Amino acid sequence: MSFSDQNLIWIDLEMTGLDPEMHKIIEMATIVTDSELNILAEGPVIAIHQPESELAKMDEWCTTTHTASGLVARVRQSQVSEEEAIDQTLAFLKQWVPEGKSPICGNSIGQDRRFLYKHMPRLEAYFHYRYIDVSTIKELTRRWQPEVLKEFSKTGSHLALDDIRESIAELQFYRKAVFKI
Ligand code: NA
Repeated sequence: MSFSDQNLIWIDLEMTGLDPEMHKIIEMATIVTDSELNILAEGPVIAIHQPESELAKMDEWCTTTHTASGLVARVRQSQVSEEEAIDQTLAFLKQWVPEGKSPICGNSIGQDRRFLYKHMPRLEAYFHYRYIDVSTIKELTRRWQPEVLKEFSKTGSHLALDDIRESIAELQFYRKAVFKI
C-alpha cells in the first residue's frame, strides 16, 4: 500500500542475556513507519521457543524481568523457532519496505543487530548497513541541553512491541524538542 524505499524498519529483541555467542533471542517485534515516523503497520510479535537449558543461562536481572512480564511463560509455550520467526517477519516486511533500503531503527540498536548477525542473518541482510539509533540523540541531548530530557519518560516493560513503540515516541519527541527540521 504505502510501500516506499523511504520507510523505516523498527525492531526490538529480547534475549536471555547480553552475549550473542552465549545467549538466545526470546522475543522479536517489528514496526514500519513512514519517513515522517507515522506508524504504518505493526509486524509479528513473536515469543521464540527456547529449551530450559538456554533459559537457565539467564542471570537474575533477565530471569526476574522476563518472568514478571509473562515472556518466560510465552517462550515455554511457544511453538515458533528462530527460522519460523524470520520467515514471518520477512513476509511482513516485504509488503512495506524493499530489501536493503531501511537502516535498522531502535534504541542502542547495534546490540540487536549483533544478535541478528549471529542468529538471524537472513533478517539482518534485509536492512541497509546504516543504523538509526534514537539513543544517539538521547546522549547528545543530555550533553547539549539536559533539561529537555525531563519532558519525556519511558515505561520500559521489556515487552518488545511496547518498547519499540516507546523508541518511536522518543524520536517523535526529539523531532519537536531538539530538531529544527
Ligand atoms: Na532493546
